[PDB]
Amino acid sequence: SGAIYVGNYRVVNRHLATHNDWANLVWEDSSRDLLVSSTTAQGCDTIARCDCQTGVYYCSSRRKHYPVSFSKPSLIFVEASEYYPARYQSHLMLAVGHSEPGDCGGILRCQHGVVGIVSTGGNGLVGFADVRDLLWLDEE
Ligand SMILES: COc1ccc(C(F)(F)F)cc1CC(=O)N1CCS[C@@H](C(N)=O)C1
Ligand SMILES: [Zn+2]
Repeated sequence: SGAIYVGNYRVVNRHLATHNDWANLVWEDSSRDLLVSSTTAQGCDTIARCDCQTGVYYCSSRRKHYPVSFSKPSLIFVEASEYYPARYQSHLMLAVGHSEPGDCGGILRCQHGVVGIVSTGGNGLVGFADVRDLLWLDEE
């Protein structure tokens, strides 16, 4: 689990969105595994606006933050899970790192701010849904 809290937005994995998220929906995209809902309180996260390929992510199944090198956002074939059939996921970045299904939502960050959230995994790989192209997260 986990979310990004920027401005009056909450960014979560679409497959983990709650009823309150769907009832206060701003934007969702199943091909990216992302959903954004509106919040009453202002958040403290800032979004990175860069081309970094190195950063750090939070892994809840280890209680640890790990430094990683990650690929540029791309269209990647992801195997079937409990939440999606095997399909192509867009704007996904891959790295070598530990992940388990409940690690989705952990933040990936670089020197400029939040880059994305854990969305996929398996066999020593972790995939992150990028948010750096969503420029509207920075404005009301
Ligand atoms: C954090 O992800 C995992 C991590 C490890 C493994 C394992 F291979 F060990 F079974 C499997 C996963 C699950 C997975 O890839 N999912 C979770 C459901 S939503 C799906 C997607 N965004 O298409 C991504
Ligand atoms: Zn950066």
